[PDB]
Amino acid sequence: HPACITLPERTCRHPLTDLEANEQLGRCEDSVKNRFDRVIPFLQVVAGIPLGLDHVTRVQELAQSSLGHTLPEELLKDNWISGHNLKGIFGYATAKALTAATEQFSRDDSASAIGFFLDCGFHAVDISPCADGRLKGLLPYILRLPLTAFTYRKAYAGSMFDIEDDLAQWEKNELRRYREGVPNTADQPTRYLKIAVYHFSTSDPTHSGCAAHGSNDRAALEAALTQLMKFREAVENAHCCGASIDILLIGVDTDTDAIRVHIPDSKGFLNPYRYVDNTVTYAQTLHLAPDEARVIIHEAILNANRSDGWAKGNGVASEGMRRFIGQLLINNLSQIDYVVNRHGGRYPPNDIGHAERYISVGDGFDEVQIRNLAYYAHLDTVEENAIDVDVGITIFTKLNLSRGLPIPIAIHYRYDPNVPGSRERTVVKARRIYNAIKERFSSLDEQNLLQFRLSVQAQDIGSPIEEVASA
Amino acid sequence: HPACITLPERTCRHPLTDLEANEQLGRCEDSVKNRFDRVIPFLQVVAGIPLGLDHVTRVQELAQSSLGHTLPEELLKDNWISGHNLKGIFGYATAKALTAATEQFSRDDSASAIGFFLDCGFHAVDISPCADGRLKGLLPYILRLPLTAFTYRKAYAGSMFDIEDDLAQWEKNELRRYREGVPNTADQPTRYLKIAVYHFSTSDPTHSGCAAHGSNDRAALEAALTQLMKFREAVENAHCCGASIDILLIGVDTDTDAIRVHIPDSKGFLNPYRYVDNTVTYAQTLHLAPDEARVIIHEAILNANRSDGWAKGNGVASEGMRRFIGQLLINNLSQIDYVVNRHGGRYPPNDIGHAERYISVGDGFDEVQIRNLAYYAHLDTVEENAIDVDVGITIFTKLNLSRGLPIPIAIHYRYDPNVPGSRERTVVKARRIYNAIKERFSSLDEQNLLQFRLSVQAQDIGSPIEEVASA
Ligand SMILES: [Zn+2]
Ligand SMILES: [Zn+2]
Ligand SMILES: [Zn+2]
Ligand SMILES: [Zn+2]
Repeated sequence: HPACITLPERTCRHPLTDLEANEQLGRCEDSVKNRFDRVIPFLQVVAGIPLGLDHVTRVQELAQSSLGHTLPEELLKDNWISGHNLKGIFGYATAKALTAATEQFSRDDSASAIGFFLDCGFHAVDISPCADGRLKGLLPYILRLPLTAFTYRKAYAGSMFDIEDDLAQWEKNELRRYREGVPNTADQPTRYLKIAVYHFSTSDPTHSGCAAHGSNDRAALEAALTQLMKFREAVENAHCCGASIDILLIGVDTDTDAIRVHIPDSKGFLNPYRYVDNTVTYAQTLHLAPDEARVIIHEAILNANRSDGWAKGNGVASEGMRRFIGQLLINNLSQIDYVVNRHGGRYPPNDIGHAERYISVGDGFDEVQIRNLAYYAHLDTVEENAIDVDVGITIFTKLNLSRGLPIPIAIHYRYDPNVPGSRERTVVKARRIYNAIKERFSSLDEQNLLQFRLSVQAQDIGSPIEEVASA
Repeated sequence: HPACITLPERTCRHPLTDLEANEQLGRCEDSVKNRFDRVIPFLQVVAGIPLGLDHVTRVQELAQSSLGHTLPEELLKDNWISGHNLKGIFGYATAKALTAATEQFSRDDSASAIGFFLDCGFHAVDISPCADGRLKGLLPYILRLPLTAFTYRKAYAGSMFDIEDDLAQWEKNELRRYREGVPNTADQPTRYLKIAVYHFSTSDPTHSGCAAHGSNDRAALEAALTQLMKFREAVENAHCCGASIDILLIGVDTDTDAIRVHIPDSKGFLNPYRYVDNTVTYAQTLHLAPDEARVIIHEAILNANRSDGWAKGNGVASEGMRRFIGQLLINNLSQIDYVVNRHGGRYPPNDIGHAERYISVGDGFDEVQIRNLAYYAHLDTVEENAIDVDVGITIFTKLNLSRGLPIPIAIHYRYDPNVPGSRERTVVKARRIYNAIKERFSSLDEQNLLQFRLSVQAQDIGSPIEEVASA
């Protein structure tokens, strides 16, 4: 094991691990995944019920006791040709599992978390990981970054984030600084921070890596880094008077959830060979007092910046950037422990690759950001992001269709309840996505192999999720 | 005739008509339309040439003498079964007519024009007419508004413009005022102006009106007015601290190109029954001296604000708004004369309804904004604007397909040459539109009945148009 040397015969507990958070995060992961996974054994039972004799009450009762809810009668009308509506019941029960999980974990830290970004020199934190379900837990698990109005997470196949869209967000955010002074006034020396996250598997590099880059780790890193550079060039060249941003590249080993963070130089440039590997930091501080362990991490970040040769930079990163990076590394130590303590090593064989329960498209769920729960593609149209959609369907062809299960798809968007007509335009959008995915995969749709749930939610964190009909 | 009382026995010449402009606009209209229309008689000749006997040089010589260009040899290989490549030749020659017309009319007034907007209290002028080809000449003909960096024209079926897109433009413009002070500094009391344009036919109201609104003039007006109000509500409620815009509604009689302008009140609200009709203004000032004619117009606008009852407003429009409106009315007088002088009354029967030569989608052409030349739909995706594309195809089914002619479609976008990667993102977009229209009308495409041309052009006015291959 690359972080916990003594495994399997002795388990590591890191002195910087937040134990209560790891408990809460574990309860959340098991409970949520259970809600989805228990649908499958339930369907097997339904499938064995004899056709031809009434079994409505029998099915409704089993649903109540197995899933904790009833089913609508019209899904319990067998069709004379194909029998039980297993596809329809799967889609319904899966939508209910999502409702229950988001209601249960719906959510002070708010202002303290933005205060921390501000102090590090950032007025926004915009993060783009790969769409792969094993980065779905990126914010609450891998990085332990609290949800705030200025923390974005927009996932794309291969981390290939939308440059024009990100430019538009930069513009909106900067205008708000000028007009309202939120989260700070425009005279303050802060920058918009864009983070890209690439991933790899250390136990199965050539098969379990980023498939968008052919499981070539070098190509995945370089694509993510090139996208960051291209976004910086857009902001700098599209706007006069020294417009700029900060960039950060993070790599994730999906086997252990450990990060490696690429350290910028004093000019904000990144290098593929200049980084702190948290697996080595974990091992180097495992036997230290908490305060000493923090000093080592602070020193490891600085040491990365004194590098010459291949890793040579123009000086050290700003103090705020180095503080920010130290906190990510510190948080991530808890996550390395999380996996170690739950699995006695790396994630088990059934959780090393893709094991997503649904595809999420749109703005994503704040409430259920859990590893391998969902493949998440941020998009406003299928037309502009067709590849991200095609990659999720490919993944779900192996996961679900290979075993006769439909692909469940959650379409979800945020709106502004203070803006007249915002809710309606968002609903119209949600319904365009639905029709556009149906038209793109029309034979899958004809077989009832695509099961959709549309929803909308006010932009404030903690707002109720509002389900909307497909028409 | 509603403006020139003495027709047909005597023709009016208004003392405020700009004769040199009318001549140049007429030369432009006849020359451009000729380039396109002469393709058809040419194809008839090609169609009558015997198959089986070499006629390559014969076709190349006829093309040179009729069209002023040659044809590629591969278009002149008849296919063994269906003979001459008439659909391919049509598409090619039509794309060359577009190239020739935009090169010929490619373009001091610049700064003077923005100075006039500013003086009237506007830092941007953003205009959304209906996609209908008979509004295509709106800017250089109907309103005589010069092309500037802050003059937008974005056409939609029924004038139903994109509110979110317009919000984003407002944000970008406003940021530029704060950061660069272009076209003015943010402390200046100016506003973003949004204009919506509805249209109707006085000689055939129930058939030749806006089809998006069932040729119901009241519905067309009300929809355009509601969209303006909804855009105003978006800017006001999406942003703190007194964010606001100005709005203006303009009706056009497509038979004569005369406008009716709805006068705002002192709070900026519009009323369907409070307007100055330029047809009545033309008749009332026809026999006056220029200066007296201008006083009548200034007085007509003020008199509309005197209105009680149905047309009651809270006060008079701002002095800058009234000056702006007066200039539009003054300019439009020239256009009323243009039609009268060319046609001896209203447009002739063949030019009363739809007579478009191509469909334009994307950002539109600055250089060929001529009535009934093109149906124009502003869009970044087909998905989001499917109805605008469908309406153009419906129109061209009658115009072109009914006579065995393909529908020519020009896909055109602007990019920023100072932004690294902007050109390539814009080309990728152009190619998405191409494939998305092909897939939406796949049987038309199978029959070679959709002929496309893609192009891209740096954002500065006067930049060369760069054609781009469909793949
Ligand atoms: Zn059954
Ligand atoms: Zn990936
Ligand atoms: Zn031939
Ligand atoms: Zn219309």
